[PDB]
Amino acid sequence: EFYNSTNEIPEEMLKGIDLTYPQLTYLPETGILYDNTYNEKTVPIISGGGSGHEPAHVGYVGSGMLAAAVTGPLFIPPKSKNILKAIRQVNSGKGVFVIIKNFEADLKEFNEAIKEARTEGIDVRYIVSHDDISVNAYNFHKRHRGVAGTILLHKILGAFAKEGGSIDEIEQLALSLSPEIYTLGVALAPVDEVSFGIGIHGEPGYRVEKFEGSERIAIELVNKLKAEINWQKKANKNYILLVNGLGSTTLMELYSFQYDVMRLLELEGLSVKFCKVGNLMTSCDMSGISLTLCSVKDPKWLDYLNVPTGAFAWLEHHHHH
Amino acid sequence: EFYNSTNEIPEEMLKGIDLTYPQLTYLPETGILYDNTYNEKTVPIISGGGSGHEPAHVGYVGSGMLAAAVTGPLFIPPKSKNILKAIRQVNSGKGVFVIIKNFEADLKEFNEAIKEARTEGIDVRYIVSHDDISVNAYNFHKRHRGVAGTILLHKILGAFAKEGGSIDEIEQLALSLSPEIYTLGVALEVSFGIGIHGEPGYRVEKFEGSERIAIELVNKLKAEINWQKKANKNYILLVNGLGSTTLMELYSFQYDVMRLLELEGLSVKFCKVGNLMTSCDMSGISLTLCSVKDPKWLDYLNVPTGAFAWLEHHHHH
Repeated sequence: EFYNSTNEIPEEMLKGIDLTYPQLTYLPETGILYDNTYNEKTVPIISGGGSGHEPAHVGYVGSGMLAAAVTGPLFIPPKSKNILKAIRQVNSGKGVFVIIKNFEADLKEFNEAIKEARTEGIDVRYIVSHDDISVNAYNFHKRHRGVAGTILLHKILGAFAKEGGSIDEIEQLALSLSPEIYTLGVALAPVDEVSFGIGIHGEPGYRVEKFEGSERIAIELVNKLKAEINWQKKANKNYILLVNGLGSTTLMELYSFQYDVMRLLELEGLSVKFCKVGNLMTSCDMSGISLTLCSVKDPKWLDYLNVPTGAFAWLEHHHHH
Repeated sequence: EFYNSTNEIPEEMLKGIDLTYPQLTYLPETGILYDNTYNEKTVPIISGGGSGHEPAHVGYVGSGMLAAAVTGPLFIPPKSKNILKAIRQVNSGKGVFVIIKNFEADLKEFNEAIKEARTEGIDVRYIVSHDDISVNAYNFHKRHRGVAGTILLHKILGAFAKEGGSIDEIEQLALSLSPEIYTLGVALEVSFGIGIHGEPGYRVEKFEGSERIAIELVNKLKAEINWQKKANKNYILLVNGLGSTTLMELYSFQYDVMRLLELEGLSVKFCKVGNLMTSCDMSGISLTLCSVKDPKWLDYLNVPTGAFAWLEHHHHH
């Protein structure tokens, strides 16, 4: 690799992002990247986590999405001191809402910062992203990590905030949305072998087999998602889909896979009302894909997904169409 | 790899892109992807080439950029019949402009279709992209392939077309822009000047950090551009990942490159970073520099498009 950020904030990367986008500024030595056009008129949403997953979360900072993201070393969450610094900065007395991915280390650092901010008079509220339905190789309980479906919280909560939602209303929206999101991934590795339900850090999949084409990979992931969501039994047939490359899978492979998945989900009697395809949350250079499904439980969520943002990894909107 | 499109149009990929994007339509079995929003009031620009370089050129189809792109099998240009299909469809008697990357096979196929269209009364004109300053590792003659800076042609000509540029004026602009564009890449041992299809670099050396890599690429770019001799110090920069290089590495590299360019006395006035034109899953980066020869070029770069790989614009700022 060209750079390695084991044990250090990726300072060069964050400075490069600042240099590229007029609307983003980075605070050196802190890992904090912020939307410099944010005017404090609406409730801010922030997030953060380890490097190694870009564009999560640096590519989701911008108008209509996150006001700031705090990035730590490779696969290590930011320190509570830098999280607290970011909370105080975006705060203006209207509350601050935090999205935290469900990892032990991330929980500890965010908890510590949020507790401290609240003692200072800041009304910080939070939701924990837990969409990963892969399972722990030891006892077969779901891992419940926060993975690529986290970005749907960034997008929907950011858009409702931008339209004027109060801190109380954003929390209630978060509590409704978060349970609806389900994500499952697969990786390839040479011996070629296919690991279904690979963890976001390479943890073992629930089943490994010889590669014999991607149609059967799509069938398996769809069948495993069906076992959790049970869409066969649910009246609302409308879904949001993400097809996410985990780092080294090509656009050709991602859109080919999207095609196979869409054909299967059509046969399941579902209507995919929104989809987004690309490297949305990676794991270094892993060769794999994850699929995220989320019920369109409120039709308004489609409006919130389609609205334009200033964040570099979500610049598209329905005025394109 | 989950799919392999050796020898065939990447039909599922194209169908998938179609399902994703309302403003894009794919024509089954042709490799033709088009902007279904295009209204024929302006001169259409089109391109194409083999699969394996995505988003070049499917990601650059949309309002303000290409009205269509024609994609062939892995590393094989589309057949002339499909190119000519595309030309006929975008045509409305206002001319049609084609951007062709400088590879022997692409030139044969596009030439066949262009001359055929011309004898059917279509005023088709073209420019050849040749920004690659890498060298054949024996003999060191420049290769002059069309590589990532091609997308500067798409964006500038597209935006000028969209603005109402005549076919005459677009060709003149294309002839002005094309010679300003210079691009060199590196793969990961480090191989400097790796070919776009994996051909050997001019020098292989041990990895000793990316600062020395930025220095070597900027030095080779300088040898061609000679920016120290020219009073206009304004440039456009692309930092392009060649397939499996991560965003962390690409923006880190941009940073190191911008540190050096500023010490050279240059003002980088527009920058774009990402997987802009790839080579399968190759681990590597290319840098493109282009003189802001005419200040209006920046307007053309900053204007909004509907193409999926180029959605940034100046209202974000």
